[PDB]
Formats: sequence, structure tokens, C-alpha cells
Amino acid sequence: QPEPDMITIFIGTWNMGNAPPPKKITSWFLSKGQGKTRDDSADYIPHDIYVIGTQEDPLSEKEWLEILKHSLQEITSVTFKTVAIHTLWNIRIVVLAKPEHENRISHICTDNVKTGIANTLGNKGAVGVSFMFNGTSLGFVNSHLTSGSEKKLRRNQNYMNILRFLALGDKKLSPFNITHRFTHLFWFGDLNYRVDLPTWEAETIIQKIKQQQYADLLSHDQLLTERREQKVFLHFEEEEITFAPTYRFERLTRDKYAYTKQKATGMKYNLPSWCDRVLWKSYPLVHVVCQSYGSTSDIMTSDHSPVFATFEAGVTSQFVSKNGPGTVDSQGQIEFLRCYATLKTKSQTKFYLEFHSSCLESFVKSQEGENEEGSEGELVVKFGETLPKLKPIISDPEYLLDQHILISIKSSDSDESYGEGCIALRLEATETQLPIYTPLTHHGELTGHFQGEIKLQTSQ
Ligand SMILES: [Mg+2]
Repeated sequence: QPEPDMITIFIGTWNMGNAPPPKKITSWFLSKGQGKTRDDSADYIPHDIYVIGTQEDPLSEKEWLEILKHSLQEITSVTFKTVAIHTLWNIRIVVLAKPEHENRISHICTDNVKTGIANTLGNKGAVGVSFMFNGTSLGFVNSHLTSGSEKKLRRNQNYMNILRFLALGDKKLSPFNITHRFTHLFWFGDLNYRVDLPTWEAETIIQKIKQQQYADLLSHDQLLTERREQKVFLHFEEEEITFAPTYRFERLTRDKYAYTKQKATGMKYNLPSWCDRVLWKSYPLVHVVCQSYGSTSDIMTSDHSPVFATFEAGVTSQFVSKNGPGTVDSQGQIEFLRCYATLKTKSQTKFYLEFHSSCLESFVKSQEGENEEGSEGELVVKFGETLPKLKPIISDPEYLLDQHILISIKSSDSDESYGEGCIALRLEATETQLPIYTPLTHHGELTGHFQGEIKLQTSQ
């Protein structure tokens, strides 16, 4: 039975509002409701992997696993296997997979980050899971960020703490945070970004929602505007939103938004908002297509509606050659020409590079670059033709063209990374000098760029 080249992944996020779910939640897993919904002809086709994030979840892990497995069994007639479950306070992530995938999944990791300081520490944060699926690394983050329309900067700070401190994926990738450790990273949750309009426009906003006219609301969505200004979620994607705001509803109906300030809200308004989101980041030139992104209409126990998203995601095999793993393949090489890093740092130390990739036996350190000043004040670190020739473990182009090289630029003085990026080996040609480029980030913020040329030799 052949190994898959693509799988489908279900992501769900639901703030349950500390209430038990209703008896039937299958519309969630079927991507039915509002927005970009799944075709009815697919209803009996199971996704390969289901990743379920909850916030304000009142259930035990056992209780929620019961409900999830029974719901998927009812839909698909398949008994899913539990890959992982992890809970921080009332924030939870469950990963379920088809039983045929049990021996394709390995290296399962879980972690959590608590976001608060002093008073703020004690209910917000994130949980995550990572694993390998054959040759492909997958990461998943469910976060419950700070509440309140006035707190978008605190949400952005929560995001950066989660990014920095969530310990998932391959610990040998020591310069890299979760935003570079995975072929595909999915980050979802009750992110709590709000529609930033005046509170006296509440009834106008509800009218727009009833007309399914979201454009003038989305133009004020804090997550879209902060992402456009590069304040958060740099280099992530989100599908277009075509479903009504998922917060804040009166419970047991979806006919009414409960926006008014009350003692229970700390005298805050909750104007209708897209609190509940799914974003992703995949390595360059890997197949990833969003197939659905929407909200259910028939699950009403919470003041939030569940959100679903589904993806078709490219995956690769666990390649074995006569040579690697366990040795290099002399017929393969990776070479770099006319390369240089442009850094935003105001510092003047020497820099070197590290190249990290699963196609190498271990990471490779370059010689120091030569610092120059750019025309507009920048630090330019020139490597020219000085970068090492990388020796992949497998030369077969059906393996090597699917790989990626992670790059860190490190201070010689401190051995700290000043920037991380990723180069695809999915080239237009082999044995040909071709341009390469990545932005460089550190703690998820832009710190520079790396560009130059690559020349890849494969056994063809
Ligand atoms: Mg709540």
C-alpha cells in the first residue's frame, strides 16, 4: 500500500464558555454552517488528522475524548486513534488520526506556555502538539489570548511569548522557534482580536452582520490590521473570512449578539468579533490549500460558535537509499554563490551562518562573513563564494528537491542567533545557478534578509 503524497487535516477551535457541549456536534467536523464550507459529497470521507482546540473547556480529558471519538465514528464509521492530548487550565488540544496512520506518526511532543505576569498569569496561554508524519514535520498550537477590545498589544505580546517559549519539534534545531521547526505549522484558538469600531455603532454592526456584509467590519478587525502592520503573525496565512463574527452570542440561540457591558464582563463591551481563528505557516513551495474555513450555526451552548478549517497538505516519505541515512551520498551537493545577509542590527560583531536540515547528517557552521555598511545605513554581511559545500545524505532528486535548508545568522561574540530563515530546494533546475531569498526573523520579528544564489547537484 503506497505512502501518501498528500493528507487532509481538520482544525477546529471552540471556546466552550465553561458549558458542556450539546448532544450533537457533527456539523463542526463536517465543516457545515457559514463561510467556506465542505461539499456534502465528502461527508463520509474521513480527514487523515483531526486537531481540536478548546478554550474555557469544562470537561475532563476522558469526557471530551469520549465525545470526539463517538462523533467521528458516527460520521465516518472509523474508530480514530488518539495521537496526543494536552491541557493547560481550561485550554486543550486533542489530535486524532486514522488507525492506518499509527505507524506513520512518531516523535510526538506536547508543551504549554502560560502568558500572564503577576495578576495576568493564571488562565491564558497556549498548548501545542508536534509530530512527524513520515518525512513531514507537523506542528499545532491552540492559544487563548488576552480578552478585551483595549488589549490588542497584550495579545501581540502573548503571541510572542508563545512563539518563543513553546518547546515543540526537533530540539537539535536550537536557533529556531516553532515558526521555523515544521513543514506545516497551524496556529489557532480564541485569539480574542476584536472589531475596533465605536461602541455606539453596536446596532449598526449587527445590521451589517444580518445583511452578510462583512467588508466594513473586517477592515477594522484587529488581527487583520495588526498583521498588515507586521505587529503579529508575520509570514502566516489566513483564509478569507466569509462567516459572521463568532463572538459574543446569547447562549441557546444564534439570533442575538450580547454586546452590552455588564458586571460579568467587567463593564466591557463585546462588540461582535472574529475572536476564533485558524492561521498557518508552511515552508516555501510546499503544497498547502485551505479547503474550508467557517463557523457552525447549530452548536449554541457557548457564547462563541465553533470554527473549522480544513487543509490539503503535502507530505513526503521516509526515504531510505543504499547510502543515507547513516552516510552521505557523494552524488549530491548544495552550493552557494554571491550570498549576503542584510541585518537591521545597530550592533558591530562578526557573524557566521549555521545550515540545518534533515537532509544533512548534522548542522554545518560557516566561516565568518565580512561586514560592510549598506547605502541606507544597513549592516551587510558578505559571504561571497566562501559558504561551505553541503553534503546531503541522499542524492535522489525525488528526495532532495523536496527538502529545505534552515539558516541562522549567529554572532561570533555571543553565539546567539540574530535571524532565522528557510530556503526551499524545490528549484527550477539542477546544476544551474539560481537566485535564493528568505526573510530573516528573530522572536518572530523581521531582523533582515538573506539572498544569493544556489547550485544543487542531484543524482540526475
Ligand atoms: Mg468567555
